[PDB]
Amino acid sequence: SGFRKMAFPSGKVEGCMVQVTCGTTTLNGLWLDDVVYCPRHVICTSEDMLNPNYEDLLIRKSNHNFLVQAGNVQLRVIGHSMQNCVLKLKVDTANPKTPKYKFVRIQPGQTFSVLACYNGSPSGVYQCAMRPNFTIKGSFLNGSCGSVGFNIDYDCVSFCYMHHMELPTGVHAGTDLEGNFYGPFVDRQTAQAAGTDTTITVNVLAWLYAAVINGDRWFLNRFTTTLNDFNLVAMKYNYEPLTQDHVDILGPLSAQTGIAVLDMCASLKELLQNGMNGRTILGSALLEDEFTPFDVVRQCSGVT
Amino acid sequence: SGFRKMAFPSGKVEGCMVQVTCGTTTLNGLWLDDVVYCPRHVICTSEDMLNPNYEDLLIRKSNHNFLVQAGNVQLRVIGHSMQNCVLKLKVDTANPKTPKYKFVRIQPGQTFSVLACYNGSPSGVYQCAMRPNFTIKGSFLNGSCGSVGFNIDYDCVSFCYMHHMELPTGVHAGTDLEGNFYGPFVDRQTAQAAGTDTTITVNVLAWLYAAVINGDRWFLNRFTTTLNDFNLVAMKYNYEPLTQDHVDILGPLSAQTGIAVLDMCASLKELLQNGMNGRTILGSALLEDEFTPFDVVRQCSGVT
Ligand SMILES: NC(=O)[C@H]1CCC[C@H]1c1ccsc1
Ligand SMILES: NC(=O)[C@H]1CCC[C@H]1c1ccsc1
Repeated sequence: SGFRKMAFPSGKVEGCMVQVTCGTTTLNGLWLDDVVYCPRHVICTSEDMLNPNYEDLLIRKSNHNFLVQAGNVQLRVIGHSMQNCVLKLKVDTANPKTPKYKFVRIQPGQTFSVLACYNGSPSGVYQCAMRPNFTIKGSFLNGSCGSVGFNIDYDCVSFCYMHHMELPTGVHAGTDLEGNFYGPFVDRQTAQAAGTDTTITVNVLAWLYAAVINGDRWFLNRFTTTLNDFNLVAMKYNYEPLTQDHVDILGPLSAQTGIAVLDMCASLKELLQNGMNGRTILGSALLEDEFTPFDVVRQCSGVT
Repeated sequence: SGFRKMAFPSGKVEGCMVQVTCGTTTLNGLWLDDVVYCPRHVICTSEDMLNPNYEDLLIRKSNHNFLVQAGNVQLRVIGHSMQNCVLKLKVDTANPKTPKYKFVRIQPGQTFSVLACYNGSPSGVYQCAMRPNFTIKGSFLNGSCGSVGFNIDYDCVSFCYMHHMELPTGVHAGTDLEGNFYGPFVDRQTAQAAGTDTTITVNVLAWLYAAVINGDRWFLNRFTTTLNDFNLVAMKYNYEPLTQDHVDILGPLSAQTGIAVLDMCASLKELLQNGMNGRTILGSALLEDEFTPFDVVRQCSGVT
């Protein structure tokens, strides 16, 4: 029992973190097989960052300009290429700690673990969600760029995020491991406002199922609703619209608890309309939206 | 920027987790050097757990009754002893993945990382605090016993917690790695009520400093208070009394922010007396007490 914001064990990703230095800029890279993946802004001075021409900046860079250190042993760079917003540095040695891995572009609402890193060294691990405005609410200081988000399925690490940038509003923007930004963000020091940070309704509902399973039931009411009626309420409160897809995904939590998805929607409707009246749910005084239905099943069943 | 409930990288502890089986009971052990540490209730049937005589149960057990598996390779047990509430199983092989490590008994209010495990396999990692009533608010299913709490100082893992028991109130009790329970808890299936779960005042104040550093300042007021005056308010709200020791520990956050500890105490006093009036601090609608002053400094400075 008990419900915790839980990250994946970070060991498999720890073994892939390296330091990448180009001139005076140091940040983190990800070493998988004989390739080190890092943000392309490694080649920039913070002066460059106001309006960088990455193609032009990269012409000036040779393999020997990319200093790659794994612990206290230097990797030899035999090749470099820009793919979108990442650099791929070919090294002469395959990372012996390379786990089974995939590159995946996640959808907004999807959760993952961040191994925050500085100078290629892990500092800590936390669970995130891709916000519907394609930002993440992270914890990243100068030097954290190239820190990666990931999921683990048994022994396979699915990398989904590489950290690139803090918006002037202190939220975080980054790419997949093909170097494509989530959302409309560019690797430039410029006016970039995030859109509306909507609540991930299916995640809140999953979290309400998790609460019921853990004995926090005070918020269960006598009411039901319809997808259309719920969705009017959700519009009002900047909640993501709930689809039949979301209802189907919540099926196993529905079955386990014996609470129909639409009944739980009516509980959420009352919580939105009435607030928690100074009460808590799984030790939160607001509605948590960074557990997926899959996250609730996994934590509540104990998958390793 | 941004502030996250952050766990230590779990890699170093992942390499120590093994499965221990005695008859029909399986749980987790911790393999350091040539010793596997596990909860002594590994020798119990859930029938035994109502009133176990561990000394008597252990007479019936030989080294070959303790099945210890690290991945898919069996460890040979050459010795067993009971120390307090843990078993120490001497194996013929030193864990090659043994990190630098210490056993430490933490004080209530101290934070640590839990690597939740099932059948010796890591499922996830989260940050905890030892509550002032010597319970932890964990996430532990059947099979999670022997999962361990730890801190890391650069390369040294300080193990502080081994998981033993869920109270009927769904909070968690356990031992240090010498097998001494935190608080008055015993490894028996019996009436055990936790005392008052007081709020860790010095941690809440550290978290308010973290909020100020991250731009969440709405709660800073024009008032100050005294230790004695604050402590009357803290008594009323089941907050731990604030000592000069706590004030000294908060010194560096005080210096960084230029907000005197007693001024911040007056901000906390108003928040206790007035509540947050539907507002949030670092994305929380209540006062977070599971960051230590050390945690705030580390996260806010980026220690690896
Ligand atoms: N907004 C930021 O993170 C800037 C401060 C440090 C990195 C730099 C940047 C800008 C666009 S990509 C990286
Ligand atoms: N309260 C509990 O956790 C019981 C259920 C499973 C383990 C068993 C126990 C009791 C005292 S120590 C371990």
